[PDB]
Amino acid sequence: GAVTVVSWGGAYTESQKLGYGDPTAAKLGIPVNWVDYTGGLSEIKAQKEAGAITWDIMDVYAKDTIIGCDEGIFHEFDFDKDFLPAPDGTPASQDFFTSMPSKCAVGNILYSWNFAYNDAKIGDKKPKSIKDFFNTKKFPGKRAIYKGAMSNLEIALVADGVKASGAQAGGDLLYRKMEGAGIDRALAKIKKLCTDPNGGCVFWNAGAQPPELLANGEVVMATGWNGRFFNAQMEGTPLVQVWDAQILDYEYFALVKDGPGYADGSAMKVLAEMTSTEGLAGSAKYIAYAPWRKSSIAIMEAGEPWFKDGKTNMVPHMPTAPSNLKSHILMNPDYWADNQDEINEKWEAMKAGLHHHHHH
Ligand code: PRO
Repeated sequence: GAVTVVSWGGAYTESQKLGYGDPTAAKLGIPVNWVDYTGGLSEIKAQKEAGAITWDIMDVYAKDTIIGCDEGIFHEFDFDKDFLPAPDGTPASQDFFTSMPSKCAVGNILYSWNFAYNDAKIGDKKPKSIKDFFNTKKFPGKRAIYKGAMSNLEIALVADGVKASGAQAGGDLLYRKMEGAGIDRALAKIKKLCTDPNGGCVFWNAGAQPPELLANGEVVMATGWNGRFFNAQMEGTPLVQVWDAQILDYEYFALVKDGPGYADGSAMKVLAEMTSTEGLAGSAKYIAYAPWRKSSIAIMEAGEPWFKDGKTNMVPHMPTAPSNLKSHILMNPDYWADNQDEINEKWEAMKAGLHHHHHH
């Protein structure tokens, strides 16, 4: 019977299907099919409440591993029994480079939220910083920003000169600066950008939209996920990524309880093989997302140039390359799992105010 994996489409799903989905299906004799979504838990909640679950494995935001575990949607793993050791025998829990954020999480890749511009359209002045993203005088034009508050509030505060620490024990220091007053400042900063006649905002929802909007000249700068910009660059689109105040984030799979392949063990078998050392390394032959396992990272580095063409080195494009980390923010999934409802109410009220004050 087939196992249904849910992911984000475009270049990301392609990297997964080619890197580890199709190889897993061929090795196990369990078909592995892919469904596109745009994140969150609303679809799976609807399926679960209807008693009509068709999804088996979901590629999810870090915060949704926590929420989906707490809501009883996802299966709590027994990590070293369920996931494969590294080839040298290292247990999975010691090969994955840090701890899981929830008992329902297993890592796949690391990715960055950053921004890009179209070097052929932007003009002679070139954006170089997150402050430039917000600078409508030096860089007039529309911006594309993510539809949700998550990531936007962080970059807004850093653009306001509030300091992030990057990764360290306890998470990024930025989040202690995101209580009520900090959230209000961040909302005001986004509102300012989106209401400026020399700015304005398109809210993106799907990962392919930022590179497409830049390729077509619809915005001058767009936030997005670095792998989506990387894919467009490798297709010949003259985008340039800016890594100042990039947000380093961690992605996971979760196993859906009571999905079609749950009781018979088929979904778990697929998941264990997809998240193997070889599987996670294989995905990085296609997209600039870093494998979660130390063993997979070592394979990629030893195998450079690791890109599918046997020519392009992948390490300099990774979210975790030292050059790309110089001013990064580390995403905090507990913050968003805990606070997204309260914050989203204010965020959506801000967005509704943009329209009610907009004159055609
Ligand atoms: O779709 C993408 O490119 C990013 C990577 C993790 C999931 N979202």
